[PDB]
Amino acid sequence: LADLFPGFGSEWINTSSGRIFARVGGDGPPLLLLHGFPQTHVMWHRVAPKLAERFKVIVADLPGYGWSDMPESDEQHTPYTKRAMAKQLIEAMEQLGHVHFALAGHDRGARVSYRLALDSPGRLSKLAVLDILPTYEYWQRMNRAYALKIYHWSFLAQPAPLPENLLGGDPDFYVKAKLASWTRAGDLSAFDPRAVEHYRIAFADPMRRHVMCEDYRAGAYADFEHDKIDVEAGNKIPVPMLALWGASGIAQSAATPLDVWRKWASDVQGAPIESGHFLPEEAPDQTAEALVRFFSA
Amino acid sequence: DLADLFPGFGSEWINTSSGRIFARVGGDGPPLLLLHGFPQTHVMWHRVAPKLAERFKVIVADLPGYGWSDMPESDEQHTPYTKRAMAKQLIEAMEQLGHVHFALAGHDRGARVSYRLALDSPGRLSKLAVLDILPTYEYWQRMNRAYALKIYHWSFLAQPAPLPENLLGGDPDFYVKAKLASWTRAGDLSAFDPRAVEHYRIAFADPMRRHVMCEDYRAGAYADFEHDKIDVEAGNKIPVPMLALWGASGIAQSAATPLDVWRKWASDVQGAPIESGHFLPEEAPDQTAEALVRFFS
Repeated sequence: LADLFPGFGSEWINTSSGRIFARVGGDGPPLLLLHGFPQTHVMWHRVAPKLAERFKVIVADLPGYGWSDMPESDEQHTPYTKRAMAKQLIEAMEQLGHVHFALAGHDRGARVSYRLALDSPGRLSKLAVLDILPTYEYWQRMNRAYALKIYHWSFLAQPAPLPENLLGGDPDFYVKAKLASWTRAGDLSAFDPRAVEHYRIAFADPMRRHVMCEDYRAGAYADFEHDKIDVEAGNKIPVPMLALWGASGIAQSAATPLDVWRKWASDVQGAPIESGHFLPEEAPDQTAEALVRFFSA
Repeated sequence: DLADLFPGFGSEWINTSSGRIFARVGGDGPPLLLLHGFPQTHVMWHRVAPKLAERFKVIVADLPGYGWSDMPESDEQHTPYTKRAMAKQLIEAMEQLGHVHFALAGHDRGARVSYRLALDSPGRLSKLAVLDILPTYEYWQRMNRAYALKIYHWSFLAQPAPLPENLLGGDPDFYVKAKLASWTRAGDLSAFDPRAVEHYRIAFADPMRRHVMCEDYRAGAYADFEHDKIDVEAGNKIPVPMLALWGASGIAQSAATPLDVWRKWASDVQGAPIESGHFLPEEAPDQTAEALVRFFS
């Protein structure tokens, strides 16, 4: 596998829930970058160098993803709930001396991020979420059109071992199918092939695949329940937040993203990026410029 | 090695303009067409058909594309697998036997053919029974988190080829057994005759058959929904006396009973819950057989 972060160090951060792998580079204020599915920390490889010019950039594999350890799940998928992932990444950041840091997350990592901001807002200076709406919102907007577009939300949430067994016959196909279908082009051209190989290799591990399903099971159940409580209780993220989404990404299908996020956060700025779902890879300059601008204010 | 579960039934290959329909035919009396659904074949009727064949000419048909029926070439609209087209093909099939007016009981996908047949061509039907379905439109219209997780396959199998086909290729024996198992009251395969399971398993073992099933569900998400919506919007009701049976467990029984929903679609509908999961004729054969006999007589 390629080193896609020349000059970045590599850290295995112990937490109570397992080691978090991260690439670490730059200097300045700490900025944690979290990837989503079916990716690893390397998805940040085109924007992290630009962020590293101004921030101490920590590009972490989510708990259970990439080279991070896989906490054994349970019937409630607890370690793969965004609440648990956020606590675990808070612990990891603490291990590095970062008790207050900026956070940008993409996809699942963005869900960890806004859950972290709801549970532990004191930990965050600024939060950026890329191409997501809160999990609750996706579920509450899950009509026929949306059920078809993000079928995987319900497919991967099926009880084990059903998605695992189906994924295992040809894992390469599925990871590549998901990378391609959520891009603007609908193919792999936006991805550095070396990055694709990272994603495919992670996806090749049955245990990694199971973790992704656990993440999605959490997504369907506990994560939804957690969000539901906050939305019903009128709890908004108090952390200044940037919501970026791809003009042809997943978030914008369910709804107008800024309107949704203004319901969830008291200080939200939003901007679309002409991109599919994979903003930092489909639109690295634009994404990085948006993140740099936002985190630098 | 495929057991004959209809001793005394003949086996008919019925030619239609879209290909052959395979049917077991037994009994004597008014014609009654029994249509299975997914992921089964006509043999699902093996426990109730002999009781019906005491009073009716029972035609136990493989749906177009299913079982031993020929598989019409699909198209970008999945036309041959729309319930409208399947109805039309089964009407042609019944006409080959000289049955222009017949009773119809359908389960699952077959019940969707059946009520569509009833909407498009109600003069072909003396009486209609639908087992453990609501109209396709109602499924999609009530689409929410709970139903998306429960009937996830409605959106999964409707994904563009070859995504479901490839995934189903991952473990087809597991998938079909998981679907049969998970939709019963028991949660396992114990309600099924093992020899029937072998039929379902072998049909499901054929990639082309699996592709047809996906074509069926793609129709179910697109054209079938559009056809139902037209009837809802035009207020078109089924004028055929109809019996709606559903499993107290399984795919419908929620807030309003299936009967309440069906009453919006049918002018003359009676309904009863059967102590069953989804697979009424196999989980609850005597009760199913009794209700059908009583209704069709």
